[PDB]
Amino acid sequence: MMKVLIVESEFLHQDTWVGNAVERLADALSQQNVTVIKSTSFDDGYAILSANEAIDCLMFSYQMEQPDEHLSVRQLIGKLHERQQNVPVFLLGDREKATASLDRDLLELVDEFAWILEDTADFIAGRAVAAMTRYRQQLLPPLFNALMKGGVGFTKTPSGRFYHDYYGENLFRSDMRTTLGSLLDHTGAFGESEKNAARVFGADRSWSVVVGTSGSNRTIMQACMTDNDVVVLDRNCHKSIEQGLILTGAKPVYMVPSRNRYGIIGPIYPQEMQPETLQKKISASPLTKTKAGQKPSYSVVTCTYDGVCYNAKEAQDLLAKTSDRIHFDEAWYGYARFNPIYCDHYAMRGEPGDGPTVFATHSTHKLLNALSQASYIHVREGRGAVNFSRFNQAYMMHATTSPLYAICASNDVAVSMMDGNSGLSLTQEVIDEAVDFRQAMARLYKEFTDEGDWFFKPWNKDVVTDPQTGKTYDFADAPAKLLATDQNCWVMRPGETWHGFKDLPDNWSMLDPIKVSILAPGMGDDGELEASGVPAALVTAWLGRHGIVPTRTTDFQIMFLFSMGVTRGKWGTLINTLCSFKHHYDANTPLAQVMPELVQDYPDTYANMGIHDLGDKMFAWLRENNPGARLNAAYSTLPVAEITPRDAYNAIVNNNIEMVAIENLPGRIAANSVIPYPPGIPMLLSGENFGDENSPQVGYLRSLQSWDHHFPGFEHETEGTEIIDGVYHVMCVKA
Amino acid sequence: MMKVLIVESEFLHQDTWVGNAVERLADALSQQNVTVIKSTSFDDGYAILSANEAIDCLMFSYQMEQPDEHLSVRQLIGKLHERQQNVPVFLLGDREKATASLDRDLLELVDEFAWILEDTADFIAGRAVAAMTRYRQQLLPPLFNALMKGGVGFTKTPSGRFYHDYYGENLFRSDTLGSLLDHTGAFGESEKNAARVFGADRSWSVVVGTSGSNRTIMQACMTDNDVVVLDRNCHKSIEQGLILTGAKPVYMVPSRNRYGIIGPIYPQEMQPETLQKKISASPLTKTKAGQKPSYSVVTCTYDGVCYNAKEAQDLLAKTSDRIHFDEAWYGYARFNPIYCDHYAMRGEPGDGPTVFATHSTHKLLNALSQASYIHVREGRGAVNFSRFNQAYMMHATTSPLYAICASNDVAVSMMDGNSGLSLTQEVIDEAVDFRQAMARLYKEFTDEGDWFFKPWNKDVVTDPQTGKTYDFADAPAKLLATDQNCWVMRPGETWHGFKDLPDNWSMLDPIKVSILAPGMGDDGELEASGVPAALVTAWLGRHGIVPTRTTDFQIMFLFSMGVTRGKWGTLINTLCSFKHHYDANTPLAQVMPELVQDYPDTYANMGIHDLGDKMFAWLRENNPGARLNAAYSTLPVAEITPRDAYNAIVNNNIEMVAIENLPGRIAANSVIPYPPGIPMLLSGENFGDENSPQVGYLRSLQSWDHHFPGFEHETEGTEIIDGVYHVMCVKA
Amino acid sequence: MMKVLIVESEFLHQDTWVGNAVERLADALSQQNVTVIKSTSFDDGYAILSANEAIDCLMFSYQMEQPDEHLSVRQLIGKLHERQQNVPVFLLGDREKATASLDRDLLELVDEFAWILEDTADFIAGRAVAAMTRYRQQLLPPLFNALMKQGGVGFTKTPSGRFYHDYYGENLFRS
Repeated sequence: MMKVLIVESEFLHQDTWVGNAVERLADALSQQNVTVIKSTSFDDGYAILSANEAIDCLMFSYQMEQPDEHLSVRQLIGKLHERQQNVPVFLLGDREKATASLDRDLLELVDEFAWILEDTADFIAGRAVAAMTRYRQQLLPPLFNALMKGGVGFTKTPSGRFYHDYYGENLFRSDMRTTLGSLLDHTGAFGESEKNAARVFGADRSWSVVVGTSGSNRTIMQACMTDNDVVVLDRNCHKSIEQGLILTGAKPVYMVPSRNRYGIIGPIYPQEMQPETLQKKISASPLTKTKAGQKPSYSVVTCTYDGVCYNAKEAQDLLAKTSDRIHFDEAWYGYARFNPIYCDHYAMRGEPGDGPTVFATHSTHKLLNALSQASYIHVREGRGAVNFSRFNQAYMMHATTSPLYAICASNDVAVSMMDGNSGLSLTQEVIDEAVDFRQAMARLYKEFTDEGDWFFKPWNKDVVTDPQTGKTYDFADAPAKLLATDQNCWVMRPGETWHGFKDLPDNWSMLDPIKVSILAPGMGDDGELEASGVPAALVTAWLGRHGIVPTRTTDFQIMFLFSMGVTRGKWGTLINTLCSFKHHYDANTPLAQVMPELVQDYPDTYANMGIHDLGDKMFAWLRENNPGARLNAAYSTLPVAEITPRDAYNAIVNNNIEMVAIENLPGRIAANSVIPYPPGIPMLLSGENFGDENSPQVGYLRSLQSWDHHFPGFEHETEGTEIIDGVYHVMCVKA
Repeated sequence: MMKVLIVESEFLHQDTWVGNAVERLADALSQQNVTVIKSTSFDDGYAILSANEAIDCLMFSYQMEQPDEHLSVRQLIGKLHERQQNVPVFLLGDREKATASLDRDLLELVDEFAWILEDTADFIAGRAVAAMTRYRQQLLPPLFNALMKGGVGFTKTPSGRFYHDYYGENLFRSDTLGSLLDHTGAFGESEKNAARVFGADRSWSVVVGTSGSNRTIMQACMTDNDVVVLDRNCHKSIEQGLILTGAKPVYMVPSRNRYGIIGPIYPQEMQPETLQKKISASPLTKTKAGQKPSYSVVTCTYDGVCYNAKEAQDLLAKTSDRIHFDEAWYGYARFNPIYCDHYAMRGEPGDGPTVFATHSTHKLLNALSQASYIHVREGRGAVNFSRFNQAYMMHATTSPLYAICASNDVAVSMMDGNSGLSLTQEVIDEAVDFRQAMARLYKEFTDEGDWFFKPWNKDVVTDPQTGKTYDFADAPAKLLATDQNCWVMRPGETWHGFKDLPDNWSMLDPIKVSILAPGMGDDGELEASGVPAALVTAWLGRHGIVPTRTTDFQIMFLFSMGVTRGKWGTLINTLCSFKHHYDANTPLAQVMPELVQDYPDTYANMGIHDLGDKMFAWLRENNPGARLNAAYSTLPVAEITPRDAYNAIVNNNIEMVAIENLPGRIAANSVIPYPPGIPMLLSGENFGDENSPQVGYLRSLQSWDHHFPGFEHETEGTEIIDGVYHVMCVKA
Repeated sequence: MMKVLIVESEFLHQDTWVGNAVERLADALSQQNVTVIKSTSFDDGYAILSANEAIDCLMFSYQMEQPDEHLSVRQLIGKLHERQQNVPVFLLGDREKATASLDRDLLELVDEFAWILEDTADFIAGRAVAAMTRYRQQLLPPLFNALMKQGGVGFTKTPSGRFYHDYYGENLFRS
């Protein structure tokens, strides 16, 4: 049903006959089954649109004398088109004045003229209904629009009827080609949607995927390499990127990213991407030795989970020297293109036209807000390009013959949301909120700090600079519009303490504002632990009881993910919970009260204790066992790659497999990848060797286990590891 | 909100004070926010339950004197528990009579006693509400139940809000409970439960369809060093596994019949000695001869041919320790006794060879698209959890959509217990009514010297109880919908048309209703005149009916659990209206306007009959049915592995070769023409000689396309360039 | 059933569009089966809380310019927490001004921020319902809370017993 917002100007209430004429009109619209929303000020109308009140037509009266009004009109209409881009705007005006004002500027604002003191109400109403109808027909994107033109089996059982009524009949009514087209064939509206997605996301062609970025990654890899090829891999890679290695059987070489003192993974340095460096890696590795000097057929780089953004323009030019195919796993980073703060720090920059072949991979569900399993493969065709016929064989490989339309439709509307003005407005809203939160957290931190007290501080720049004025601000004191706009407020520059990446070159990295990492006290700037501190594991647990589960957690880092799904002002809850923690920490309130579920489980360990007592005991273990250094030891230098991930997986199929305990891991080959959290990237991949008797990888695992035993209920998650009889085991190859 | 059906017995209306007491009760329930459905006869109550009125409690009055009533009660309660299995049944009765009758039989029927002329209405109401609450807690299956205890981002744009409101907030709202990939918590409980229901040792819930399921199984069962035994009639996804694994295939060739319908792989083809011969003969496997194959796959056919899976398994067990049945179109089989012994997961699990069963839950169990199950019976050469989950994760997604997994969970619940039998029986019953109705019409027309469509099924059946013999049309419906032998393909029988098919091997699925247009003689040669199915399929298409399968004379209609009762009448009504226009030869301008507008030169001043004759004439002349058999009777020579062939695509050793230059060339991708709709060539196989039957069959398919525009054959693995058939090939 | 007190600041009546936005919010809450109590002055809101009107959430608008208001806010919220100690307090405010004021003192008063001229009414309503739910779950003391999760029936069988039963109420026996 159709919806009209009428805004009566404040400047014409003086003239009561205008309001009467508007009422006659409002009446005429209601008579044609149109919902009318009356509004009595530009301020009120602005606020209604500032909420998300979806209208199909805006009407407004307009005196056209006061300049305060002229502006208020520009603001209102400007506001409408931020997210309601093509809503028809009717001017309810004076014929003489409007006529005289008529110029290009006015016609960009106003779509249609209705002279309200001089025309039949029913005629204007009719014109509006007509304009609202064209708006509606033009609104929806190709695929979802097509789908607007049977769940019966479920209704025959009670449990099935409950399910049916819960999820709704339309979800099933979206099942089946025939006029609409097929996904796998990429025809009809499915084809139109992809052609459209490519336009919006700045690609030559796009491939709609319904098996997630996992499926997308595997698909790209399938098209770009065989077992005869060498490939250059970001060590910080998705599980699915290893999966491709196993299916393809290609020969890998890894680029090792930097870390910092808080345990946060930083970027791969340019030195590591140099042709000469990669060629040395290739000749050194057992897997690639025999294929030295061969041109690698594929290259992959990951935005980091913690929000580190590469200068993709420079990164691409470095990798282009070595490989003709460069794949950026932009799973957490689909929005990048649609806000200028990320300028140059994503794959699909500007308009396509032609360089190397560049792939970009988005998980639409993650941060673009869409149905789970929704993903896109975006392609810029260049050197070593794979055409449709060839690539579609790789696509079909990892697809399903009957995909769920509801997911594909969610991909189509997600495109529409980033297209045009909506994209900028949505991305800006989330940045704005993340900034407000960061700033609020920084101000609290100074308040406590200044008073000789502790608190959590946000991980971001210490000091920023306004370019237009030259003026310098502490983060807390900065203007919000600066931080939410100026990219240089987030670029990681050399000599800066905050980011903590030793010898990071200039104009390479950048912090993503919406990936708000927060730091508990305990880690000194020098890299060694402070006198006392608050371990994050304890905070994460407290947050957990209050229905808040952070994305990442290191020893001192807690990362909160701001997305487009976040409502305005909700970050206040994060602060409120963080403050209530501090209060209980300072008070050392008994665990019986603050964490009852834990004491009930392990009474022997956490008996007659308080929340501060545990914090101190955890922080004590941290000093003694020194895990941060052990982490770096295990990741600084890669384990020796003895066989290919494929060969290692094939050992599983042939049953050359053995569950090896932690203490007998040295000298053994891992059958599956091993990924400890932290840092949450692979320590070992399939086919790599755990190493010496005094190995750092096995070492880091030992400390992780030691933590688990000392602090029950706070056990580390580790993929590739099965805990048997209270002991860490890993599936290994049989010697 | 809660819902009660009260059935006032017909035998107690005589006693008006009973009805008053029931009214007092109905009132008490309404006062506790309970929807009451009053019913005044066992017949009416039976009919309400015979519909699908979901109730949470049944109450009924009961005189307990007349035996006509005693039965009517058994029928009513029996009906309730068909699909509403655990609904609490309240007896609104007389204390003295009920007491005296009380035995085991009564207590199976009645769950709870309420003496209505002797008890406070509010107390009974309370007891009911309590019983309904306990019923509700027990109702839902593990995962979906757990999910009953945020789409906001979409609301910020108008196009997004429209999408959000259309699909509903709960779909997004579904994004302690456990993880799928870890197989923990309620996800784990659901799978353990699914295994129980479907008769497996363990089950794996899949969210990438049977394509993903098939690829997963194959990943766990073979490497490039292995030999594998493949049903030639296989899913595209089974070839995909071959390419990913790099294993060395050998194919089992199924039979066809005169109508072009794919029949079963004969036992002779599954014999160890036959398979060992195939292995030694093939270029891909020659070097691995005498090696024990690590995997074996057999497909229920699309057209409804069901294997005797017990016998088939025992034959394949001799050769391989892993046997995989692709039961994608066939998940229901287990839950109706008419399919007895003709599916993988027979009886209870306990231990033989390791057997896989693959279901597409969305296809015929009725569920969200992409829903699939891998069912496993662990035996010899079994793959344990740790090992298999690595193969599972290989073809999974890190964030799966809960709505799909939940649909898998409730789909299990629907086949579990009584509901499964009742649902499967409903669809069989409907399919039978349709088949019989179609057979009777055919006799009516035939007898009067006229033509019509006949159903593809047995000509004559036999009642075992009586010995008596019936023509299909004349048979009792109860017999056809129950007795398996009415569907078993036996030797010497004309109807099924599979030359030399052994006894007790195959069986026609009742719900896979194939229908036959006239034109094909029993002898295998074409008749004087006929009606080609392509023309009928088109007419059906215009009336919003798109058949699953279509050969030259076969049109197949798929009866499912989603089908409403009696809807087959529409199929007949449309088929009759076609016949009318065919006999009348009404102009194509009227009956098929879209076609004449598109290709006026070809279909000018023509009628529907005229086209039929022209199509049937082409059929006699070009003789495509024989050309089909030529191309499929003998397999093409396998020059390289599908993996090697796919790798040519990656390395760009690729060339789009036109139909005429195909001889001697290797196919880069599989080539699947419809009909028959199974692979003629797979990746890495050679099109063959200068006078090759495969390239031949393609030429005739192309010839048809050119002669009859708008009726073009669909062929996967083929690109039509400049009006010519091309296929992607390897570069010599 | 849940209960919200909304206090429209006296210092923002001058701006009529604020009151409209509050009305849109009040409407959204009512639609989610929440009893709304509107109040048009800090004095009135203070007086309602000064009585013993049991609410599950306090919302208020706030100009944040006059110091007379800053105090009136402190008094109101201070009053709430005298006996309604953990009731969640929503600030219906301006993003820019609130942000700039944000310190430890404010966060002791205000539990949650809702920017009313810039956010969907239904979202705020939802957040309130959520906050009111956690408040309710946290409210009652251990024993009495547990007790909220033959039954006085025997009494109903005699008239004198039914009278007694209805007088003292079913829950007394139910315990």
